[PDB]
Amino acid sequence: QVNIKKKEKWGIAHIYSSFNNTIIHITDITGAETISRWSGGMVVKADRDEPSPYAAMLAARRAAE
RNA sequence: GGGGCUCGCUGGGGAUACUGCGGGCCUUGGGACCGGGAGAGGCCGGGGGUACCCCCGGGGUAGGGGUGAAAUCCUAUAAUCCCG
Repeated sequence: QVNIKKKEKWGIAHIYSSFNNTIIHITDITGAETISRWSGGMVVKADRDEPSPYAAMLAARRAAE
């Protein structure tokens, strides 16, 4: 780590929004580094719940840690 | 005895509105010109950006695709995704 002056980091979060699935994907402000990728069909077992809001909160909570 | 008759013909005289023809004359129609003017009219040359796809490098893992459910099919020499 080369000295940080601000002591705050920022991560732009791309949100790709389908009626077949939801994808949440937060990267660094450049976009050149992928911390974490989590979708709505690892959370669940079935295709119907692949989208919805409830996958699209839980997917966006695992990343967030 | 009187009339009409397909009734498609002819000769002579007469009228001159209309029509024909001939001549003359005029701008209401038409055409024509000049100047201002809008438009996804046509053609030609020039040039920019969107998004989709594709290909290459990096980053990043367990999926994705698809449906009412599914399967065939995409992806593990790495897909989707994100960055260049």
